[PDB]
Amino acid sequence: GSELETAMETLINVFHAHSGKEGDKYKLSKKELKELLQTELSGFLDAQKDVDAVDKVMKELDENGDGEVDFQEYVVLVAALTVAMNNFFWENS
Amino acid sequence: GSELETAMETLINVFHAHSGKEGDKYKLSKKELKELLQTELSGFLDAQKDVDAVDKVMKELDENGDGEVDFQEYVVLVAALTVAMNNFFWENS
Repeated sequence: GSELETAMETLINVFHAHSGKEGDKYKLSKKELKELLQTELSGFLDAQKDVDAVDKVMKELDENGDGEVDFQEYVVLVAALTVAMNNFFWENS
Repeated sequence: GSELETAMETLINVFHAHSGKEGDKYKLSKKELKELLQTELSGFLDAQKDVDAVDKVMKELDENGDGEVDFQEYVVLVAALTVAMNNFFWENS
C-alpha cells in the first residue's frame, strides 16, 4: 500500500486504538472521539480554535453524535478540520 | 506533528499533487480522482477490487461529480475503501 494507504492504515490504527478503549472490534464513539480528535489534531486544533469551521465540524460530528462514529465518519472529522485549517494554509501561505 | 496530522497532511500532499494536476488551486476533478484513488490505494484496491463496496464507493462519488471532489470528498472516498478493505483486516485476522 502507498503512503496514503499507510496513512489511512495509520488512521485505522488510531481509530482502532480508540475502538479498543471504548470496547469495540471496530468503532469509535463520541467519547474517545472528542479526546482523540483533539489529541491527534493537536496542531490543527490549536491553530483554528477560534475558527468557525471547527465548531461546524464539531457540531457536524455532534449531529453525528447519535452514538457511534465509524472510520469514514472519523476520517472526515479529522479531514474537515485538517482541510479547514489547511485551506487557510493554501490561501494564507 | 501527530501521526494523523502527518497522515492527513500526507493525504493533503497527494491531494495537492493531484489538485495541481487537475488545475484548481485546491479541488480535485474526477479526472484525477479515479486515477488517483485506484493508483494511490493500489494495495487497498488490489486487496478489494472485486469487493462491491469499491463499485459503490467508486460510483457514489459521481454525486460528488457535481463539479469536483476535494480533500473532504477525497478523504472519505479513500477512507470508505479503507474501512471496506480494513474491515477484512479486523474481521479476517
